[PDB]
Amino acid sequence: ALERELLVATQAVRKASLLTKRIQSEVISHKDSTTITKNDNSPVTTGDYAAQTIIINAIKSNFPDDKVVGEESSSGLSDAFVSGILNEIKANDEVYNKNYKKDDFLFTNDQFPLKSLEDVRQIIDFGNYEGGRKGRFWCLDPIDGTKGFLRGEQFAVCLALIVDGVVQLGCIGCPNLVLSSYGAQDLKGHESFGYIFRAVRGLGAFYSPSSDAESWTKIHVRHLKDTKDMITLEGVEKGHSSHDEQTAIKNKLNISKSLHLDSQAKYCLLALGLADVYLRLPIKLSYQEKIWDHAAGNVIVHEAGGIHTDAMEDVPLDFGNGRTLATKGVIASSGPRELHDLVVSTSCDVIQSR
Ligand SMILES: Nc1ncnc2c1ncn2[C@@H]1O[C@H](COP(=O)(O)O)[C@@H](OP(=O)(O)O)[C@H]1O
Ligand SMILES: [Ca+2]
Ligand SMILES: [Mg+2]
Repeated sequence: ALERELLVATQAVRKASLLTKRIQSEVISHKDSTTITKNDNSPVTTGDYAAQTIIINAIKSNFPDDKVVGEESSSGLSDAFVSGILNEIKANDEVYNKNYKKDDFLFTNDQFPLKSLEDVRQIIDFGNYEGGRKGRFWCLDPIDGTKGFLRGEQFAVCLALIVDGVVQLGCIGCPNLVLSSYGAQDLKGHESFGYIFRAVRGLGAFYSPSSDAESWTKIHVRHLKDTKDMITLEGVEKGHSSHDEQTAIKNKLNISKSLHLDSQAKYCLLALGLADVYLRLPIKLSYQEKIWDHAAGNVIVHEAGGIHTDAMEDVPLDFGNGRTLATKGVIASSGPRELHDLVVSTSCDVIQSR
């Protein structure tokens, strides 16, 4: 099961990973024309939109009826802005097809040719599904960690398939990820556009350099015995999680090592066995996490042998509630259960002591 879906997800993420790697420096340099502010003041760039367009167009060319929950919308974009999205797509195609073309795989077809400004708008807006409890849908964050992208640091291209509220398939491109930065080994070909991580429920978790994406290496969480030796994974942006409460947890558990980076690349490092505990405590309890921020990681961490819950109740995440998660915060770990429950119960106690 899901063999065709896995191929499509992988190639879609692969092409978008090249585009976003290549753009990163020009967006930052031209970040007066390439960057828009959304209704919540968060940034969105030509890259986010271009990645969403490539990925949804590939999904639709292969699965015409499929539903997609994608973060971005084309509403209000000018023709000038949309022509820039199209240009970046076609510029990337010219590099990608010389070098990385996959035989017998289509990114576009007769019904979804991706030729005009109007095609771009239509494809972006196929991401307007609201999710829910029954049936099959794709879940897409075209650039997870846009603030990291803009900082020239880490970001991820994230695609998942949800069926009956459960994540069945996940694929995360980490285009700027260099494992030696974390003291670990890099694989042949990693330098051009990073790594892809993927998993299908029941079938294990794997990775490959993005430029390869043909030879897959199986991954698994590690198992350290004492928390004193462990490493946390946390975000960089102080407004996205409660860093001081995370520090309280670390101190209580005698953890003295942490890696800060943007995006679901954090789940990939956990699944690879390079750290032990992902912490994302909520600053404001009114916030509802978006499914696209966690869905691909959920199945990858599970298939790598880890555990994924909220930050307070210690319950599984429920991906059948619409666009958002109803629980508060997120914690993932290598397990075992006893370790995971120690962490989440500490998190609960810290939050309740406010
Ligand atoms: N107040 C908040 N609490 C939790 N997450 C937030 C937040 N405000 C924005 N975010 C989200 O944080 C997601 C993952 O964060 P991080 O990279 O820090 O781990 C982001 O990727 P986007 O670039 O898609 O927004 C973003 O949706
Ligand atoms: Ca995003
Ligand atoms: Mg995000």
